[PDB]
Amino acid sequence: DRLTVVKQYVDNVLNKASDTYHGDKPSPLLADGVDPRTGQQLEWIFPDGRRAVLSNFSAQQNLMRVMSGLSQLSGDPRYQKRAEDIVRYHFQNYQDPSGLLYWGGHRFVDLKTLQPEGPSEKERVHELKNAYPYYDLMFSVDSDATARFIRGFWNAHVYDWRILETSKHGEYGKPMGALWESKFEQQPPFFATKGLSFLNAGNDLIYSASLLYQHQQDQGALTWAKRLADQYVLPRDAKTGLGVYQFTQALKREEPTDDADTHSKFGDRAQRQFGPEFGPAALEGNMMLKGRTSTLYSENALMQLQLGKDLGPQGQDLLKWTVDGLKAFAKYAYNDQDNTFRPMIANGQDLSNYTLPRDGYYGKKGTVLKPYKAGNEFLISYARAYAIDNDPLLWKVARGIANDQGLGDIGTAPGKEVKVNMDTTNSDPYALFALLDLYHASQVADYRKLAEKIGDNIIKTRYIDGFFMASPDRQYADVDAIEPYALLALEASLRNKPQAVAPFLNGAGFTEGAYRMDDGSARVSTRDNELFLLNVGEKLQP
Ligand SMILES: O=C(O)[C@H]1O[C@H](O[C@@H]2[C@H](O)[C@@H](O)[C@@H](O[C@@H]3[C@H](O)[C@@H](O)[C@@H](O[C@@H]4[C@H](O)[C@@H](O)[C@@H](O[C@@H]5[C@H](O)[C@@H](O)[C@H](O)O[C@@H]5C(=O)O)O[C@@H]4C(=O)O)O[C@@H]3C(=O)O)O[C@@H]2C(=O)O)[C@H](O)[C@@H](O)[C@H]1O
Repeated sequence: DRLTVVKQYVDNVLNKASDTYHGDKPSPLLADGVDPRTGQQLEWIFPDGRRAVLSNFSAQQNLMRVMSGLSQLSGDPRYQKRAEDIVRYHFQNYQDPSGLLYWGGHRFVDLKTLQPEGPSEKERVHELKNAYPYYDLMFSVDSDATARFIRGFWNAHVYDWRILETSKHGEYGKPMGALWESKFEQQPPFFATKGLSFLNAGNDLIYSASLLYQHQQDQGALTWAKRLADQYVLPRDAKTGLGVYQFTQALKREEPTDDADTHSKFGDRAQRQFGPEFGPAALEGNMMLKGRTSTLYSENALMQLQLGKDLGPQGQDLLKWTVDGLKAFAKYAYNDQDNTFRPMIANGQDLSNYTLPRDGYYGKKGTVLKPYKAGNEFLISYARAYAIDNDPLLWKVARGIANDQGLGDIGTAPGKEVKVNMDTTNSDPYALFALLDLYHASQVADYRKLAEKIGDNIIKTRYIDGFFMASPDRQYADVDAIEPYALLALEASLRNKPQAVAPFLNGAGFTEGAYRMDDGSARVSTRDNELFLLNVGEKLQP
């Protein structure tokens, strides 16, 4: 029984991931990772060998949504209460005077000492990339502290409000500037700036300001949310409609001397590595490569489709921008013969099977850029876009992904010649989410019946030792796993209470810094993502 499984799972998290380091006076905070076999919590190793237990609240915002949803569907308020208590504790102890939290890519809390940590000593800064925190919960606990965070986030990460120069990181302890009252002057596409306007952090700026508007009716927040979203639309290629991952280019401060030194101070990294053969259109924002296209055509799309709907009449432009881009990506990059996307430049250039002729930001010389399989995160974004605009081009991508993923044939159109694979072994929570989206818009029973099968596969093959794991051999389970989130969304659908579970935007957290190896050496740019990929007996490789 799915709801019973999720309740048992969250009970297990609150037992095994809890603060066991302060006797009978524990904090409410949780460890990000737990070995489900032993209960060992995942640790970060600092240069002197001190071990901290990783508690990064930005990497727990799927769990927070799971706990809220579990309380809604079960009627047991203890999970909502604990999620609220964790939020309250972070505002009480881990929010600096500027409003920023000790979370994100380069800050976390040590569950043993309850001190904020900074694992990247050259980077003791605030960083959110495709995080999408559960601000709805935070506002219900403390609306002023949540608003202070969102304003402080923009205050630290907007380097120049006149031109909307943004940055993926921000400093703590900054005084508040003019914020939404700042004067703005729109600049031409790909103006040169120091700050890096990557859309993974831009996603979090747009989303947070939109939630501040939703909760506090802050019209300045909404104006700048829409303006920042527009910054990623204005530079899109005039002919293809593709792009963009960023809307500025790196300000060239020094002449480069080595291809393999990719510091942004030497200028746009794509223009260095691709400029000689491809010309001026080779800019970082225009590189439609694996990963970048997930941030653009999945994470940004999920958030903007939901925001566009929420805004009603004044969200129509946002919906058009978002769907137009997904159409362009399908038209140029999708290969329906083998369910791949072509690596591309946004001017329409195909980079399939291109061999890199020099070292650079996008790979060593000799690297071959290959078409890459379209994963289930794109099944979600194409399903949701089709619900808004019933375009057969969008359906073709959804149908190709589902077929490639072993789900069968979702039909030539919703409900037309459906032949789904009810014996599928697929256990991907992303596929479950996408099938619920196809079902919600079409009301075709077979899509939810297939979603039930995926849910049963998730329980059968990923519910292991009381936790959810991507493989039975993984060393650590992630308490932010989205398997239980998909299961709750399925239960909410079956119970005719879809609003019981927060909309899935595919956010996640990460932690990055130097990590100490057993020989005492420093492994720079280590990520907790890497720790969660280890199997039993495996260690991080240099
Ligand atoms: O595998 C993937 O594709 C990867 O894609 C995303 O991540 C990419 C990239 O892979 C990440 O490494 C990261 O890169 C950022 C910059 O592009 C990179 O050059 C590096 O930048 C550092 C500093 O972070 C940056 O602030 C600049 O710093 C200046 C100076 O060098 C520094 O010493 C000084 O203190 O501050 C200066 C300044 O403020 O300008 O430039 C530095 C440099 O070396 O150039 O690191 C950046 C970073 O950590 O954000 O993010 C990329 C991204 O697209 O976000 C994806 O997020 C990954 O998950 C993965 O998929």
